[PDB]
Amino acid sequence: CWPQLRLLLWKNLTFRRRQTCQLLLEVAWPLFIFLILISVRLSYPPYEQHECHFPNKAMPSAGTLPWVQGIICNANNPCFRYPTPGEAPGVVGNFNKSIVARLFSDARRLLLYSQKDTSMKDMRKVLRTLQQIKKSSSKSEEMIQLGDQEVSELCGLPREKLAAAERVLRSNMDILKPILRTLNSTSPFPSKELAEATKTLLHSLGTLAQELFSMRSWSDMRQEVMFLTSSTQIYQAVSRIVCGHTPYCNDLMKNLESSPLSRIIWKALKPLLVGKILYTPDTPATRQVMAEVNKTFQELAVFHDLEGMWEELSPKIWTFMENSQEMDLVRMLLDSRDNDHFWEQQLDGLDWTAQDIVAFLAKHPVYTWREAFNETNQAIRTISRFMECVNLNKLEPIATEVWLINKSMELLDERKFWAGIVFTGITPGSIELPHHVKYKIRMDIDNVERTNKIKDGYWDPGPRADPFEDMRYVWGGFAYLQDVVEQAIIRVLTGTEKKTGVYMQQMPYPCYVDDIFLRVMSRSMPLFMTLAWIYSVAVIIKGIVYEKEARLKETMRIMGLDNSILWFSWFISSLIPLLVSAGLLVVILKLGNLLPYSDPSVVFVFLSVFAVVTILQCFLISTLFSRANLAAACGGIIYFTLYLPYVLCVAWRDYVGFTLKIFASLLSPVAFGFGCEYFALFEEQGIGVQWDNLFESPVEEDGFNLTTSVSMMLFDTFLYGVMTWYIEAVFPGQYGIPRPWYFPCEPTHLKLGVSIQNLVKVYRDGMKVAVDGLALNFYEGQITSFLGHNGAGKTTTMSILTGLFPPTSGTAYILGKDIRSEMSTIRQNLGVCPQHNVLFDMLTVEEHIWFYARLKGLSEKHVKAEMEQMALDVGLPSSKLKSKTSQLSGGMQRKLSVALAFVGGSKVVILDQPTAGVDPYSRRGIWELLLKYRQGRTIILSTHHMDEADVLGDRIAIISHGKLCCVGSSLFLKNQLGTGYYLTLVKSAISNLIRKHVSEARLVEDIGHELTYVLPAFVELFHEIDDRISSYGISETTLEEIFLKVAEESGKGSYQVKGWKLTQQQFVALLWKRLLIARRSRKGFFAQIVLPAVFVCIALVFSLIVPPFGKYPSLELQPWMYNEQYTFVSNDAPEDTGTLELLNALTKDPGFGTRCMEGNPIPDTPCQAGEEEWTTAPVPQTIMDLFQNGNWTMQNPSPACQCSKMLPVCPPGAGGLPPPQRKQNTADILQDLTGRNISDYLVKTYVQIIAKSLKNKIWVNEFRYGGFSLGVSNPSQEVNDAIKQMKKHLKLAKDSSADRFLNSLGRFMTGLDTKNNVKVWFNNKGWHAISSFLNVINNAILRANLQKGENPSHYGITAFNHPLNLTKQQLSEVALMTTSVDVLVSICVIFAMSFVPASFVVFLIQERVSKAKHLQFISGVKPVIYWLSNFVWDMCNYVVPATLVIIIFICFQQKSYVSSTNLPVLALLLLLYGWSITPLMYPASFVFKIPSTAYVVLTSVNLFIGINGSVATFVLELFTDNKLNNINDILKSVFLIFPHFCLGRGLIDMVKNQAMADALERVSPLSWDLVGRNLFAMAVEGVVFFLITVLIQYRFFIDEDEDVRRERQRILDGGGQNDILEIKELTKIYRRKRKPAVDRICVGIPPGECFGLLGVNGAGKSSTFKMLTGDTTVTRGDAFLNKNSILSNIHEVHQNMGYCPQFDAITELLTGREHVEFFALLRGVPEKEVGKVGEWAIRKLGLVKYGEKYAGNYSGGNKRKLSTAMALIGGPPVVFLDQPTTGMDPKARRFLWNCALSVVKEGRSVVLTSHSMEECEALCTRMAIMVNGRFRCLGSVQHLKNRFGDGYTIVVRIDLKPVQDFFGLAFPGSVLKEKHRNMLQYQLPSSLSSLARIFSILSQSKKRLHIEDYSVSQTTLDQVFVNFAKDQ
Ligand SMILES: Nc1ncnc2c1ncn2[C@@H]1O[C@H](COP(=O)(O)OP(=O)(O)OP(=O)(O)O)[C@@H](O)[C@H]1O
Ligand SMILES: Nc1ncnc2c1ncn2[C@@H]1O[C@H](COP(=O)(O)OP(=O)(O)OP(=O)(O)O)[C@@H](O)[C@H]1O
Ligand SMILES: *[C@@H]1O[C@H](CO)[C@@H](O[C@@H]2O[C@H](CO)[C@@H](O)[C@H](O)[C@H]2NC(C)=O)[C@H](O)[C@H]1NC(C)=O
Ligand SMILES: *[C@@H]1O[C@H](CO)[C@@H](O)[C@H](O)[C@H]1NC(C)=O
Ligand SMILES: *[C@@H]1O[C@H](CO)[C@@H](O)[C@H](O)[C@H]1NC(C)=O
Ligand SMILES: [Mg+2]
Ligand SMILES: [Mg+2]
Repeated sequence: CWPQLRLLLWKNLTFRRRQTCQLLLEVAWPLFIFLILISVRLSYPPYEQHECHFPNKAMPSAGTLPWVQGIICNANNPCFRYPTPGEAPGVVGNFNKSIVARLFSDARRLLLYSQKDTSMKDMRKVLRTLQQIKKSSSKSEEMIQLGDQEVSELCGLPREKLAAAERVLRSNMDILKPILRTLNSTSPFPSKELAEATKTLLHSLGTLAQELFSMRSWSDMRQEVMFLTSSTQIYQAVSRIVCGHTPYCNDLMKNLESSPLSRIIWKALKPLLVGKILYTPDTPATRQVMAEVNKTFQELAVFHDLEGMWEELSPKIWTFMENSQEMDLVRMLLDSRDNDHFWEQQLDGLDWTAQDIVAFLAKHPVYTWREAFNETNQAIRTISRFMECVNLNKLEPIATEVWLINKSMELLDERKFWAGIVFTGITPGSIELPHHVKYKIRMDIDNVERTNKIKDGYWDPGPRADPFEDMRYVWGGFAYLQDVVEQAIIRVLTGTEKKTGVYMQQMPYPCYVDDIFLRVMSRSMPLFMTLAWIYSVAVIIKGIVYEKEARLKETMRIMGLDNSILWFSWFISSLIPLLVSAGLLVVILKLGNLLPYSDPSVVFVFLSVFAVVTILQCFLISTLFSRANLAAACGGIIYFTLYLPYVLCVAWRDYVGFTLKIFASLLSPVAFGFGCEYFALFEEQGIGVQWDNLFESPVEEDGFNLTTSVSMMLFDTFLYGVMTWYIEAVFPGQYGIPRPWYFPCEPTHLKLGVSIQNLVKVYRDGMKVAVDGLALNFYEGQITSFLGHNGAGKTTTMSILTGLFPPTSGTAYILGKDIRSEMSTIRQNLGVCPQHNVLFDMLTVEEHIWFYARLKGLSEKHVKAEMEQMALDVGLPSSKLKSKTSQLSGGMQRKLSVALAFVGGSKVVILDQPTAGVDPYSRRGIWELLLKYRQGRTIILSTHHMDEADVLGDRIAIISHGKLCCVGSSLFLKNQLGTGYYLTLVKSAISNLIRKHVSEARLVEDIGHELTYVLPAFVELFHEIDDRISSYGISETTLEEIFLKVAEESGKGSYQVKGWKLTQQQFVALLWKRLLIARRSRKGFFAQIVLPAVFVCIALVFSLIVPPFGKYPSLELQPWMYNEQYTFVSNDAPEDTGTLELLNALTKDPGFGTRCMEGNPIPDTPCQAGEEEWTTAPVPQTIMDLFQNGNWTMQNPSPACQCSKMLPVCPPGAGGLPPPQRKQNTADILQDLTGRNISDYLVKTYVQIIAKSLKNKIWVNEFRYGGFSLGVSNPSQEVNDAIKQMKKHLKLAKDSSADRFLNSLGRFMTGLDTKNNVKVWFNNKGWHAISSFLNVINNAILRANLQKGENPSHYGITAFNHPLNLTKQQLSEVALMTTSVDVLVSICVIFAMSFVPASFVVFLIQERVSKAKHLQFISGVKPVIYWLSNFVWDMCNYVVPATLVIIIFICFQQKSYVSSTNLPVLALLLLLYGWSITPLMYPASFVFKIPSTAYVVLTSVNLFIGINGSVATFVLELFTDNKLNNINDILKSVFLIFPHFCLGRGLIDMVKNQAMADALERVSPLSWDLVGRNLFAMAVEGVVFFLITVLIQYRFFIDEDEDVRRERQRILDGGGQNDILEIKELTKIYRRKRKPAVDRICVGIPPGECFGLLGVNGAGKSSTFKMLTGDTTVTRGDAFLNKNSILSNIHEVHQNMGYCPQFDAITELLTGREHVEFFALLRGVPEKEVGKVGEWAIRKLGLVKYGEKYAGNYSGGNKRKLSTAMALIGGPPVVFLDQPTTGMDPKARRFLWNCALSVVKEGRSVVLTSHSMEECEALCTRMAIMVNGRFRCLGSVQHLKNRFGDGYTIVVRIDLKPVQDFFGLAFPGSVLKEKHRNMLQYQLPSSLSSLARIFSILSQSKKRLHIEDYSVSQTTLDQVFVNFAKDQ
């Protein structure tokens, strides 16, 4: 078995060497997409994210002001890269740098000061004592005005001096009176107690001013609000303000919608000041809880009653600063001689001295108290208008739960609906509480995290720090409302007024690396791993079906090879390139940074196993079809439909078990997908497969792993091989036996080689009754001439004898072995040579013979000897051995096929038409070869040459219609049947003269100057014929007339339409032909048109079984959902103030939460009972590096580790100290973190635990989820007393403007300080961990707040998370899922609509390889009209499946495509895509010669380009934040050159528009930027491609013999004025040959003769015919046909030309009559006379029974009959017949001679080429023999027989030597030529005249010798042609 396998491998290697481009493309098909992937990966390296921490969010329980500050500041998770002080155990504030907190603290300080202030009383008593003791303290005009203007402290004396300078001293003495007062300067010096009173008042004023000027907050606030009121500086301004480093409010909300800030801030503030909450029936307990919640909310309502305060106290404070005597005396005390010194001493040298005070406070009419008052009034007005339409009344009582859902819907329709608290009360009664409050928080899913899943599925690095996607618990209002409700329940159950502060700190992440490309790989690996192998399966299936369809596989199996060796050879020849491609792919994945963590060896092994699976699936699929055109369309489609179950199981991901996964992967496109998924999951986790991750790949599952997938692929390969063998044995197709279903469950002295018994064959077309009964017996040492007419059952019988066609009845024993059972044993010793040349194209002749000789077991030297022997006996000139067989002619191919049937040891030879198109010269060599191998090879001759069958055939057999007619030797059928003397002489009176010399004379046939007479006396008759055209020859009942007698016993219109009428006629004829072709071919139509629609339907079905939505179960907010977790507790500042009690109540009998407390009110979670011990974990020998390196300060308490994998790696000791762990009876162990740095310890322990659990390959899950840190803050009664004293004083009242405002301010001030607080450290990886740990810490607070209870066990609160099931599922969830499924269905649509158009060229190839398209161009059909008809037909054949896909999309209700605005756009998009892709796939048949190969290539190229461009643009515009996508836009324009890219982009734009519309509900697709540009581009591309293919069809441009020399000179000097065909110096030089096949041909054919072009095989006749018709390009010379040149205008030459090519060019799906009618419609025959012309052309060449049968099922003679009939359509003046008699019975050639004679007599010409010399010697007028492209005779038949011959020729038949002795004795000179073992030939010329004399002497010596038959001819053409061929 090894030699045949190595021979087949050598053949495949030679085939791949001859076509290196195809092999390179097959290897690099995955390389293209993989290089694109690594290139787009190089632009996105793994981002090294630093180890950053997150700020702490403040809860409303810790204060509304810090709550708002935490909402605004850390709304984006800035990741400050360093541990913030909020994470420190001591300080928790982190907001002491903001000016708002400083302003509130200064307001509290001012309130306390006013509580302890007496300055008002001091100034009041000072005013009182000055009024009781002093009782007085409140030239004319020129002096009065001067005194009024100069009324100052010291200006009085200056004014007095200025007055006295111009007046008398009378105003001076009075000046002495005012000098003692000094403007109330020394007035306190007079009294005693008034001095002390003024001193105390001045001290109080100094302290008050010092406080007011050390506030220092309102100054910064004013500066910031004046600087803010554009660029990015406003962000920093508002950050410095709020942090550290009806239609009016609607308009404000609209301005905020423009987001001049972080959008997350607005997203979080939307449910705060717009949303509204609701609760259950009004239970008085629930009523009190809601009232406490309302109080907590209205704590922030200090700005509501602020306007009421500023609308009542503004006049009082305005008059207090304008005309109050107290402020006047303050101003007086502020300015004096020593008061300024006192103020400077009391100010301690601070800023804003007394001058600034008097400039700001004292102003009667640039900055004073007036501008400050206006500014604060404007600020109060702005604050009131901002807090005007805010709904602080968010509390609506509801009577039930269905009404709750209805009101929730109604409020969400108004876009104002916050969370809803649903209690579980049993009775609306005055009971306090059931001690176990179960409450649910129902809100919209857009603001609450999804509850269907509790984890992110597969583990991926990242702290989940997206403030909008995965942080919905902090901006949606869930955690805040949860904390508020918990605090309310705690206050109701206990009654304590103080509230423990609550903070939420997100756990930091240890400098992980985010790689979005890893996610892209995990999402698109099984998708991008499909097309690269779809191309491979298409190529492999196409090649296999083309090998087994062209009878190559069957011929090879007949030659001696079995099936298993061929299957192994195909497997190896498909695996080696696939192995190279897999190795290159592994190298690309390893070097391209795509799979850096996986071992390349494991990837290579996996890819090799997948390639084996792929090859066996290819074998299985190929064994299902028989035609390559159907397989080329079915293979990839089936391979892609079998992959859909993988996508189904991926979309399900639930309720699928191990056995279900096995059954889904039984087809095994799902095993490779699961393997790629596991590889991507291992890569995303930074592990890979280092030959040890096998057998364990569970994300969340039991057993399914990678080794399971490998074993399943092995089992699937075994099953595929078994099924392939079974199907190929049972259903092989049309070339099988086949095997049954229940498996394996008259020479009497010869060997009698082959014997048939009652052979019956029935074809399934019309039951095809052709072979009724055959009892033929073939012997060993005899050549049985299996003769028969066209369709008599010769080829069918010879195929039944082989393994080609199965017999319906009877049997056939070959060498004693049956064919129905022992077929392989017979084929092991069987040689065949069929009627059609079945041979490889890439292999040469010598390689062919070497292969077919080594296939039988001959040695290398023996094979070389056999090659040389065959090359010398067949007649090979030894120059075509190293040339490809595809370049050979018909004769050379036939000789090679005959030679390949005799090589090696084959005792049974079957030759069907061994001489078809072979010259009479090589026929002699074939005869010698058959005679040399006539010992025991059982040669079965089936030819149409009567001479060959009579010479070689020892026992001929003539049949008809399958029934046996006659069997026997030549003597038997010549003596039994009609015998006599047949006289044939070339040419009324002759009949009279032959009837007067002999008694019996009869005329039987007169066709082509033959005039054959039969004569059953003779010497005188021959003398009379001789002495009185010069061609006398008689014979004795040859085989021709015998066959004729056996067979006997068993027109161009009158209209000639032209112009538009002819154009329309040809168009309708082409459309009707295409319709007939599509009607009679339903399997191909279903596989190429309806199969993509079925594929789209199956894809939509698989995408329709997605899991249902709208189901959100109630998820409990408890941490007991993740099995293994690690909690930690931190006790900061243990001073027994408020922390130790909560710490004890947190780890006591009630436990961590409400899990097990007098029962388990949580489903399916039993808690452990007995565990209580504080045991420190065992620390290894690593305490020395920590003790000797002591003095570990709080900053960096453990040796930090660098971050260059995912997480850093460095030796143990990262945490530093193992804390004592203890199980708290809740299935989780807590660790005490007292006095430990929380952030660094947590980071280091996370790192070390991840490293330890990843080193063991355990699929690392989350380690910790939450922890608590209890601390204290660095009062209430004081500020309450301050508020009370402020209300009691200064005109106390009870209005709703001042008293309510003061009470609200006091409530706000007392709600900011916290005695103790708790920081909940939560990891955002858990989707519900923060809320659960909040509930846990609230339960702990409740347990610690109850006083003197019997037991704190039965106390507890539980929270449920039940999202709204109203209308939708989520935003991002659907935005990803629908996006993915739409991308999938768009890829499927691209696949389908790319599989369709590539078939349109297939038929075109079926017209271009053959001369069918050439014959259509010979008629009046122009290329433009033909291309237009093809375009219309393909447009219909494309809109049929387009309509099918549209109907499927309508029925599936895919709102993304068949919506009210996208359905017509989608239809137009599909129409334009087809209109643009059809003329793009049209210019592809001119380069390919195989229809299935071009089909596969075009389909693969289209799908690759389209899908790759679509997915590239998608991943570049969707998941890219860099500006590189901009370049992609330009690339779009470039990619606009591919229509598939335009279709994909249109689909993607429709999907994105629908997604944006749905997000808006949470634009027309005909715009320019949208699909409209794609439509315009498709239209332009269609027009341009149609023009391009039309231009392509127009080639972008629209010493010799005496007679030969005489004719050449006659043509040169003077042109013929009457000859139709005039050829001048015709020359043809093929490429890379340097030897012209035809050169220097100059002939003139008049319109009244018959021209014959004879020549040896390879002379240049077919090339000359192709140059005349226009198939090839003429190099030199010209050819005028009816005064029309070829290069000038070929249309006029074609309009008067009838071409009959050498090879049959007919449609396999059209009948003969339909062919004739079509070719008549093309040539201008009117429809009224089409039927008559068709009937005439049919009846003129027989075909009566075959007139209604398909031409593809015709016989060897019926095809030539149809070709000649089509050539005789239209009645052209010159009919070119190229081998029209090739394999036809004598009746067909007689009919053809009659047709040619009728054509010549009608006034036309016939350029005939044939290989039978009798034909051209009979009917042809002027003949020309060409050799190597040069003529030799160029004359008439009689002139040729006279100048190249003389005398007579004798053909005798018989034991051989006595005949030669007699011929040498009776004749002196007679050359013995063409000596055979059966016949002899002698020549007269060296003898005398009087042929009657030699006839008489041969008659007198016939009885003495053993001569069987004798014949005489007068210089026949056979010997002349043999001599001409032997010359050169
Ligand atoms: N694939 C087919 N489908 C239907 N009928 C067929 C098919 N192949 C052959 N036939 C029929 O079987 C009959 C047997 O014809 P056969 O093959 O003997 O012709 P032939 O002897 O090769 O002709 P020639 O002698 O001119 O070469 C024919 O009449 C033909 O119509
Ligand atoms: N496509 C081709 N490429 C290379 N050489 C070619 C090609 N076609 C024909 N030839 C050359 O032309 C020669 C045959 O010429 P042509 O086709 O005129 O003869 P033919 O009429 O087919 O012979 P026959 O009478 O045996 O059918 C061959 O020797 C071959 O080398
Ligand atoms: C719950 O609190 C809101 C304010 O947060 C209270 O609404 C106040 O009273 C009436 C409406 O009831 C309005 O005129 C006031 O302007 C509201 N604000 C203030 C600051 O008074 C509401 O009354 C409270 N609910 C109950 C039952 O008292
Ligand atoms: C605010 O916190 C800081 C800590 O950064 C502290 O130094 C400062 O004293 C605090 N201010 C107070 C307590 O008023
Ligand atoms: C949502 O769930 C409630 C359960 O009380 C049900 O009454 C309602 O019909 C559901 N909504 C939809 C749209 O099914
Ligand atoms: Mg045949
Ligand atoms: Mg030829």
